Amino acid sequence: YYMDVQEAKLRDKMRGTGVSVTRSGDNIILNMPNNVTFDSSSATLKPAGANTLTGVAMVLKEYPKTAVNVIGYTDSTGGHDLNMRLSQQRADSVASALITQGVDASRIRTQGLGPANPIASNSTAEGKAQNRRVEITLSPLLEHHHHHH
Repeated sequence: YYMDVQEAKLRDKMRGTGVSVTRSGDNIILNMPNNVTFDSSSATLKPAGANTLTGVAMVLKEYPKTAVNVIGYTDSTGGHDLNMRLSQQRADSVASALITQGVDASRIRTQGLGPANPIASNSTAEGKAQNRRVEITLSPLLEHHHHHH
Protein backbone atom coordinates (compact mmCIF):
# COMPACT_ATOMS: atom_id res chain seq x y z
CA TYR A 1 0.00 0.00 0.00
CA TYR A 2 3.08 2.20 0.33
CA MET A 3 3.09 2.67 -3.45
CA ASP A 4 -0.52 3.86 -3.27
CA VAL A 5 0.47 6.35 -0.57
CA GLN A 6 3.36 7.81 -2.56
CA GLU A 7 1.31 7.65 -5.76
CA ALA A 8 -1.51 9.64 -4.16
CA LYS A 9 0.96 12.36 -3.19
CA LEU A 10 2.44 12.28 -6.69
CA ARG A 11 -1.05 12.67 -8.16
CA ASP A 12 -1.50 15.89 -6.19
CA LYS A 13 1.99 17.07 -7.12
CA MET A 14 1.21 16.50 -10.80
CA ARG A 15 -2.34 17.84 -10.53
CA GLY A 16 -1.95 21.27 -12.11
CA THR A 17 0.53 23.95 -11.09
CA GLY A 18 -1.54 24.96 -8.09
CA VAL A 19 -2.98 27.97 -9.90
CA SER A 20 -6.63 27.85 -10.95
CA VAL A 21 -7.55 29.32 -14.33
CA THR A 22 -11.29 29.90 -14.74
CA ARG A 23 -13.57 31.56 -17.29
CA SER A 24 -16.67 33.60 -16.48
CA GLY A 25 -18.60 34.94 -19.45
CA ASP A 26 -16.13 36.58 -21.83
CA ASN A 27 -13.62 37.37 -19.08
CA ILE A 28 -10.93 35.29 -17.38
CA ILE A 29 -10.30 34.88 -13.66
CA LEU A 30 -7.08 33.49 -12.19
CA ASN A 31 -6.95 32.27 -8.59
CA MET A 32 -3.42 31.85 -7.27
CA PRO A 33 -2.13 31.34 -3.70
CA ASN A 34 0.19 33.82 -1.99
CA ASN A 35 1.58 31.25 0.44
CA VAL A 36 3.00 29.16 -2.40
CA THR A 37 4.14 32.04 -4.58
CA PHE A 38 5.44 34.51 -1.99
CA ASP A 39 7.81 34.03 0.94
CA SER A 40 6.25 33.04 4.27
CA SER A 41 8.06 35.80 6.15
CA SER A 42 7.42 38.63 3.70
CA ALA A 43 5.64 39.55 0.47
CA THR A 44 8.69 38.63 -1.59
CA LEU A 45 7.92 36.91 -4.89
CA LYS A 46 9.22 33.38 -5.44
CA PRO A 47 10.35 32.05 -8.84
CA ALA A 48 7.21 29.91 -9.04
CA GLY A 49 5.13 33.06 -8.63
CA ALA A 50 7.16 34.86 -11.29
CA ASN A 51 6.48 32.01 -13.71
CA THR A 52 2.73 32.33 -13.23
CA LEU A 53 2.91 36.12 -13.53
CA THR A 54 4.90 35.59 -16.73
CA GLY A 55 2.06 33.41 -17.98
CA VAL A 56 -0.29 36.32 -17.32
CA ALA A 57 2.14 38.59 -19.16
CA MET A 58 2.00 36.24 -22.15
CA VAL A 59 -1.76 36.80 -22.27
CA LEU A 60 -2.11 40.54 -21.64
CA LYS A 61 0.80 41.25 -23.98
CA GLU A 62 -0.94 39.41 -26.82
CA TYR A 63 -4.27 41.02 -25.93
CA PRO A 64 -3.76 44.80 -26.13
CA LYS A 65 -7.54 45.23 -26.20
CA THR A 66 -7.78 43.79 -22.69
CA ALA A 67 -6.83 44.99 -19.21
CA VAL A 68 -5.76 43.08 -16.11
CA ASN A 69 -7.04 44.00 -12.64
CA VAL A 70 -5.31 42.30 -9.72
CA ILE A 71 -6.72 42.24 -6.18
CA GLY A 72 -5.14 40.35 -3.30
CA TYR A 73 -5.86 39.93 0.40
CA THR A 74 -4.36 38.24 3.46
CA ASP A 75 -5.50 38.01 7.08
CA SER A 76 -3.15 35.66 8.92
CA THR A 77 -0.19 37.73 7.76
CA GLY A 78 -0.74 40.66 10.09
CA GLY A 79 -3.02 43.53 11.03
CA HIS A 80 -5.26 45.09 8.40
CA ASP A 81 -3.18 48.22 7.81
CA LEU A 82 0.01 46.17 7.51
CA ASN A 83 -1.78 43.66 5.28
CA MET A 84 -2.73 46.41 2.85
CA ARG A 85 0.93 47.42 2.74
CA LEU A 86 2.05 43.85 2.04
CA SER A 87 -0.74 43.46 -0.51
CA GLN A 88 0.25 46.71 -2.21
CA GLN A 89 3.84 45.48 -2.30
CA ARG A 90 2.53 42.30 -3.89
CA ALA A 91 0.64 44.47 -6.38
CA ASP A 92 3.82 46.34 -7.30
CA SER A 93 5.64 43.02 -7.71
CA VAL A 94 2.93 41.86 -10.12
CA ALA A 95 3.11 45.07 -12.13
CA SER A 96 6.91 44.97 -12.17
CA ALA A 97 6.93 41.39 -13.46
CA LEU A 98 4.43 42.16 -16.22
CA ILE A 99 6.32 45.29 -17.25
CA THR A 100 9.59 43.35 -17.27
CA GLN A 101 8.02 40.86 -19.67
CA GLY A 102 7.28 43.71 -22.05
CA VAL A 103 3.69 44.39 -21.03
CA ASP A 104 2.53 48.00 -21.36
CA ALA A 105 2.00 49.44 -17.88
CA SER A 106 -1.04 51.30 -19.20
CA ARG A 107 -3.03 48.06 -19.30
CA ILE A 108 -1.97 46.86 -15.85
CA ARG A 109 -4.11 47.63 -12.81
CA THR A 110 -3.16 46.42 -9.33
CA GLN A 111 -4.38 47.17 -5.80
CA GLY A 112 -3.18 45.98 -2.41
CA LEU A 113 -6.09 45.26 -0.08
CA GLY A 114 -6.34 43.76 3.39
CA PRO A 115 -8.98 41.28 4.61
CA ALA A 116 -12.53 42.12 3.54
CA ASN A 117 -14.33 38.92 2.57
CA PRO A 118 -12.18 35.90 3.53
CA ILE A 119 -13.01 32.80 1.48
CA ALA A 120 -12.72 30.62 4.58
CA SER A 121 -12.25 30.85 8.35
CA ASN A 122 -8.71 31.50 9.55
CA SER A 123 -9.54 29.17 12.44
CA THR A 124 -8.47 26.24 10.26
CA ALA A 125 -5.18 25.50 8.49
CA GLU A 126 -7.07 24.83 5.25
CA GLY A 127 -8.98 28.09 5.61
CA LYS A 128 -5.69 29.96 5.99
CA ALA A 129 -4.50 28.44 2.71
CA GLN A 130 -7.74 29.54 1.04
CA ASN A 131 -7.47 33.00 2.59
CA ARG A 132 -3.87 33.51 1.46
CA ARG A 133 -4.84 33.91 -2.19
CA VAL A 134 -5.20 36.60 -4.86
CA GLU A 135 -7.60 37.08 -7.76
CA ILE A 136 -6.58 38.22 -11.24
CA THR A 137 -9.30 39.58 -13.53
CA LEU A 138 -8.77 39.80 -17.29
CA SER A 139 -11.41 41.57 -19.39
CA PRO A 140 -11.68 43.62 -22.61
CA LEU A 141 -10.95 47.28 -21.86
CA LEU A 142 -9.29 50.21 -23.64
CA GLU A 143 -9.43 52.49 -20.60
CA HIS A 144 -6.07 53.43 -19.08
CA HIS A 145 -5.55 51.85 -15.66
CA HIS A 146 -5.92 53.82 -12.42
CA HIS A 147 -3.55 54.35 -9.50
CA HIS A 148 -3.83 52.71 -6.08
CA HIS A 149 -1.79 53.07 -2.89
